[PDB]
Amino acid sequence: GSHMQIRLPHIICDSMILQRDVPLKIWGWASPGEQIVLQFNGKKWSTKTGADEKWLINLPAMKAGGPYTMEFSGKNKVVLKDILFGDVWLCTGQSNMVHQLKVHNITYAQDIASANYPQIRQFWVPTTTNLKGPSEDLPKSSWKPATKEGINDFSAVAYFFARKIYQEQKIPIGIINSSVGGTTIEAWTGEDGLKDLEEVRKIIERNKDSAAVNKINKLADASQSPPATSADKGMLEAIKWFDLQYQPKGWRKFYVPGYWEDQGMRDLDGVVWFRKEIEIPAAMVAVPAFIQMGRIVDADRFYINGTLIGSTGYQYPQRRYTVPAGILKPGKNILVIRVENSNGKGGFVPDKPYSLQANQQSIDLKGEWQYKVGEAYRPAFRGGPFRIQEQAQPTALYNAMIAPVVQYGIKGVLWYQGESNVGNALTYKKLLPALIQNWRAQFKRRDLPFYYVQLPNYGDMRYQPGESAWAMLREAALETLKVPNTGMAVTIDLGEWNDIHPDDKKDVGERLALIAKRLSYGEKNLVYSGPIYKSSTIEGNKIIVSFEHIGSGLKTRDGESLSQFEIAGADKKFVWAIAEIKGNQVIVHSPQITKPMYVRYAWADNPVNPNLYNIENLPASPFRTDR
Amino acid sequence: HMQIRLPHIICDSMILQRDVPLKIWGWASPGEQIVLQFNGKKWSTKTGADEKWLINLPAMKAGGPYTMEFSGKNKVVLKDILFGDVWLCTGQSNMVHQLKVHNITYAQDIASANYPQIRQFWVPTTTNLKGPSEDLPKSSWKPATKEGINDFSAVAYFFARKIYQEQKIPIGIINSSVGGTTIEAWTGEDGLKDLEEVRKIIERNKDSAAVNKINKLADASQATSADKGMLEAIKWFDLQYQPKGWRKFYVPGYWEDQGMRDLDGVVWFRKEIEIPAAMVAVPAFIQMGRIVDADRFYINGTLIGSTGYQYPQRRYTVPAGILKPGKNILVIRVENSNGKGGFVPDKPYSLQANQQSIDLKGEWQYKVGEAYRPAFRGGPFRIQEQAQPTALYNAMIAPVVQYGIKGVLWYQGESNVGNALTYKKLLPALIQNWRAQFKRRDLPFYYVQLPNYGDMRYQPGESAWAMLREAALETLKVPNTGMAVTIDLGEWNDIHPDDKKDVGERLALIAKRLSYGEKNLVYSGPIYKSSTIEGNKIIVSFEHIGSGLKTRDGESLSQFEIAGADKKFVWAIAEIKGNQVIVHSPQITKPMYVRYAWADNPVNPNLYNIENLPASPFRTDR
Ligand SMILES: [Mg+2]
Ligand SMILES: [Mg+2]
Repeated sequence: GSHMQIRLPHIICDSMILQRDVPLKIWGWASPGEQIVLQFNGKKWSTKTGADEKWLINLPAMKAGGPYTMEFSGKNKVVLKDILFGDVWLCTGQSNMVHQLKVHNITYAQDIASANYPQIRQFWVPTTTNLKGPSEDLPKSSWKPATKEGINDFSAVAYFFARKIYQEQKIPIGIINSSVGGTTIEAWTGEDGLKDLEEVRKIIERNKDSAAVNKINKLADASQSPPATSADKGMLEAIKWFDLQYQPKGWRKFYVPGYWEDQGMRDLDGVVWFRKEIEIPAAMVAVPAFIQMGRIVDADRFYINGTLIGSTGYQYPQRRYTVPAGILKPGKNILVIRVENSNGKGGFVPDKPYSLQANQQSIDLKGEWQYKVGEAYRPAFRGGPFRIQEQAQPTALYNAMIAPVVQYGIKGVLWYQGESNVGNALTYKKLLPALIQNWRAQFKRRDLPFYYVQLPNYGDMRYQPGESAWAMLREAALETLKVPNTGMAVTIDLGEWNDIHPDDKKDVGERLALIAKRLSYGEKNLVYSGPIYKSSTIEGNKIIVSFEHIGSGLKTRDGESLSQFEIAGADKKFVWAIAEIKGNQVIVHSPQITKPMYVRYAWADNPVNPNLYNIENLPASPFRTDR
Repeated sequence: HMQIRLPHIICDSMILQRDVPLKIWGWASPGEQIVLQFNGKKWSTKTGADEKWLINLPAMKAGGPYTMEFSGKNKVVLKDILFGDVWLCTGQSNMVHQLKVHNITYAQDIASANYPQIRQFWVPTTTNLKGPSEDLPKSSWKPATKEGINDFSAVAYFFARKIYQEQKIPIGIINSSVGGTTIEAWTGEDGLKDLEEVRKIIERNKDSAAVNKINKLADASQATSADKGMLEAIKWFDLQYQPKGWRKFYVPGYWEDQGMRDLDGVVWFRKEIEIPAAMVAVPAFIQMGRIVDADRFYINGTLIGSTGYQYPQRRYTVPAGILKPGKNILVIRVENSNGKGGFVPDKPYSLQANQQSIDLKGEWQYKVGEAYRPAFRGGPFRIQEQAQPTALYNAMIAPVVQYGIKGVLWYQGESNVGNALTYKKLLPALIQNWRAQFKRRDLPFYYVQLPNYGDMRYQPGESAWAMLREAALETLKVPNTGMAVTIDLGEWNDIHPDDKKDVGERLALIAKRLSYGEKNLVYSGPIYKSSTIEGNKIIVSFEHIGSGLKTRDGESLSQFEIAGADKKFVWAIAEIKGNQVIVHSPQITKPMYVRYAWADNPVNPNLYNIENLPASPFRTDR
C-alpha cells in the first residue's frame, strides 16, 4: 500500500454532494512529501503530504449549490466535476433499507418512470467487512442520480425520504447508502460502543487475531462434510420432468398457494416438482409475458414448455419472471416448477400473486397443480462447527462501511434495523443508544441527528394477549427517544403478515421525512409523530392514559372502537380491554379486571387492527405500562 | 308378558340361515302353548315359568318365500321369509358408512340395485353396561332395491352383491356397527377377563350407583358464545351486511397456515360469485370438501346447509330460486373447537347447476367471529357407554347369538391405534369370544386390515397404524379367519376413504374361497412367511403369490427397508426372484431385519401378485 502519487478516497469523486454550511475536509494519500495543489472555487489550495503518506486540505463552509470542479495536481492529475453542496444523509440498516426501487417496481412503477431529480444522488456502498479495525477507505463506487439511469438502484426508503426533503427544502440531497441484509446492530457498532459487553469484547479481540480466526475456519473446514450429490429423479431420470415429452407417472394433486407439509408431505426437505397444463389464447402469444409466482421456499426453477424462464435461489425475493415472446404457444402449455427446500416449510406462500399476464390479459396460477418428489434429503446434524462469517461479527460492518466516512460532512442519519436482533430484544434497549453515541463520537458530531424506524408489524396474528419479542424491540426504539436529537418513525400499519420485506417503502421514507422537516429543517408547527405514551394513572377500575404528539386530536383510523388495548391487575394476566378516547386521553378498563394496574396497546408481533392515530394520520406507538 | 312377543330380528322379510338346525324363540305368559304353522306342518311348545319359549326347526334349503303363523292367546303372522346366508357385518365407522354417503362414486350401483333377496337388518346404536341384552332394538329387514339400497353399509352391500351374483341364494346382512368404537366395547365379558384393568371397569359399570357417583361428580366438577357474526345488530350473513375488517383467505387451507396462530373459535368466510343465467331457476349442488369442525353455509342470506363435525363430506343440495343472475353472496361460518380449523385440501370445492360448474377454491374474505380462550379440556366426564368394555357387544351382538349365521365381517381398529400392541391379543380374543357366545367354534371371521391413512413420509419411521396392521396379519394363525388388505384403498386426508367397493369385493374373494368352496381362486395378496440372511441380502419368502409376484406400476419395488442389529432402517433395494424378494442396501453390510410398507401411509406400496391383490405390509423384527 505504498502511495506513489495522489489517491483520493472513493467517496470523493465525480458528482459527489458535499455537505453545505460546514467546514470541509478534503483528504487523501500520496507519496511522502508530495506537494498537492487543489484548484477550486477560483482559488488555489496547497498542502504537503506527510511521511505517513496522508494529506488534508481544509476548505471553508459552502452554501448549497453548484456545480463546481476540483483539479488536484501532484505527481499526477485528478479532475472532479459536477460537484454539488447540499445535505448528505447517511442511510443505514439491514434489508428493509437495502431494498431498492427495482424490487418495488410494480407499486412504484410511476415514481420510477417520472423520477427526474439530477440533484438527488446516492453513493451505494458494496457489502464489505474488516475484522482488524476501522478501514481508511470505502470500496469503489459512484454518485448516481435520481434520474432514468440511476433511479432503480436507490434504496426505496431513502429515495422517498430524499424526494420529500428535496421538494420542500430545494437543496441537493446526497444519500450515502450503507446497508446490508440480515445484519445485527453489533456488526454496525464501533469497538468503543461494545466494550461493556464482555462476551462481545472477547470476540472483537479474537477476530483481530488472524491465527485464531484461521484455526476456527480450519476446524470448520476439516469437519465440513463434502458436497452432497443430487439424487433428483427429475434431473437424473432418462426423461427430465420438464422435458416436453415427459409422461407424468406417480404424480399427485397439489394446491397453490400452500406448503407441502400441510398437503400430506411430512418432515420433507428436498426437491419437489410441480406441473400444470394451461390453455393460452392466441392473444397472449407472440408478445412478452409476465409471471408472478408469489414467494417460494426456498428456491425454484420455472420452466415453460421445457424452457427455463426463471430462477430464484432463496426464499425472500418475490418471483417476477419476464418471459420473451415465442415461449408461449397457442393452446396447451406446460408449466413446471422445481422447488428446492433445505429447511423449514417448503412450498408457495399464501396471500401472494400467482398469475401469468400478457397483452393485458391474466391467467390464474393458483389452484390445482400436480406434484412429484424428486429428492428427499436425509436428516443430518447442522449445528457446526462453522467458519467465522465476517458480516456476523461485532464491529465488522462499521469498520469497512461506516468508519471511512467519519471525516465526510453529513447532515444526519437514517437507521432501519432490528429484525436480526429480536432474539436479544431486551438487550436492544442498550444496543441502540450505544450505537447512536458511538457513531456520534466517531464522527465527532455529538449533535448528529439520528432518526430510526420502529419495526413494522410482521408474522402470524393472535386473538389472545401474549408475549412478543418484536414488541420488545419496538419498546427499545420507543425508549431510546430519551437520547437527544433522535426521532422515531412508527410503522405498525405498514408491514405484512406473510413477509419480512413489506412493499410499502414510501410511507416509511415519508414518515422519516416528517421527522427531518421538524427537527432538522425547523418546521416548528409540523405534526411529525403519532401519539406517544406519556403516563397513566389508576382510577378505580379504570386506567387513564396520557400521550404526547396528539396533533389536533386522537382518533381511530377506521371510525370503529379502539382495538388492541389490554389491561391487567397485579398478576399481569392481560385481557382484551375496552378503550375509549376522552378529550386528549384514552380510558381503559375491563369488567373482568377489578383492580387494574397495567395497560398494553398493540403488544404483539402483528396486531390485527392497531387503530389509534392522531388526526394528522400518524399511528400511535405500541406501548406497555408494565416493566 | 301376557301376549306373545317375538324378538325384533324375527319379523317380516327376515332371512333365516339355510342348511342348519334353526331356533325360533320368544316370550309369552307362563305356561302358554305356542303353535307355529310353517312349511305345511305344525310345531308346538310350552312357555316356561321364565316367560320364554323356544321351537327347534329342521334345516331349510335356500329359497322362499315362506310364511310363519304363531298361535298362542293371540296370533302373529310373519311373511316373506327367505332362507339363505346371513352375514354379521360389524365394526366402526368404515363398516357403518352407507351407500348414501358414497352416492357420487356409486350413483349407478345405487340406481341399478334390484336385489329383492339381499336384505339388511340395521341395528341402531345401543349399549348395556349391566350385561347381555335379550333383544335388539326394533328395526326391519330392508331389501337392496330402490326403497332400501341407500341405507346399506357400502362395504357390506358390495360383499353381498358379489356373493349373490355367483352363489345365487338370498343374502342377509345383520349390520351392527358404531362409529368411533373400540374392540373392547365389542367384546363380551369373558373375552376381556384376563385384562385386569378392563375387568375392573366391567365390574364397576355393572354397579349403577358407582357409575352415577362418577357422573354426578362430572355434573359438578367439570363458556359463553361471543360470536360477533351472530351477535352484532347486522349478522354477517345478512344481505345488507357491509364487510369491514375482512382479510384475504385461500380455499383449501387451514387458517393456522394463513396467518391465524393458535386460534380455536368461529371464523366467517365470504365470497361473491357471478352466476350465469343458465345456472338460475334450476337446482344446484354445492361440494364444499371437508371442513374442520362445523359449518353453516349461506347463499344470499339463506342457510342452505350445515354440518356439525369434521368427518362428513360437505354435499349440499340447493333448491331453484336461491341463486339469482349476477352477483351472489356465499357466507360460511366455520366453528373449530380443537386442532386446525379450515378447509381440507385435496377435496372438491364447487357449485354445479345445469351441467355447468363454478370453482369455489381460490380467494375468499375472512373475519374472526370469536376466539376461544384457553381452558381445561380434561373434565372429569360422565361415563360414556359406547366407550365402555362389553357395552356394545351386550346390546348389539349378544341378543342374536341364537340366530343362525353364515359368518362375520369385521372392519375396525382405527380407534385402537393407541393400544396397537395390545390389539395382537384383543383381535383373537374377540374372535374366540364371539365363537363361544354364538356356540359356533368354527364361525368364519373375515376382517379388514386397516388401509393407508395420514401424512406420507419420505424416510423410514415408526407407525402405530403399522402395528395395528401387524396385529391383523398375525391373527391369521386363528383357524377359519381371513384378512383383506386395503393399503392401496385409503386416502391421505380422510379416515373415511371413498372406495368401499374394493373392500367389500376383497372380502367376497375370501368368502368365495373359504366359505363357498371355490378351490383354485386366488383370494389373498402375498403374505410374509419367513426370511433368511445370506451375506448382505435378506431373502423374504411369501405365501399367496398367485401366479407370480409383480409390481403394480412396473417400476422397482418400493417401500422396502433393511436394517442391521441397531434396527436403524434405511430404504433398500428389493428385487423379485420367484416367490421371494431379495432385500439389501449397500449401506447395511450386516442386515438382520426387513420392513415393507411400515408407515401410516406408504407412498407407493407396489408389491402385488399377478391377480392384482396387494401384499400385506410386514416387518421381520419383533
Ligand atoms: Mg421442508
Ligand atoms: Mg384451531
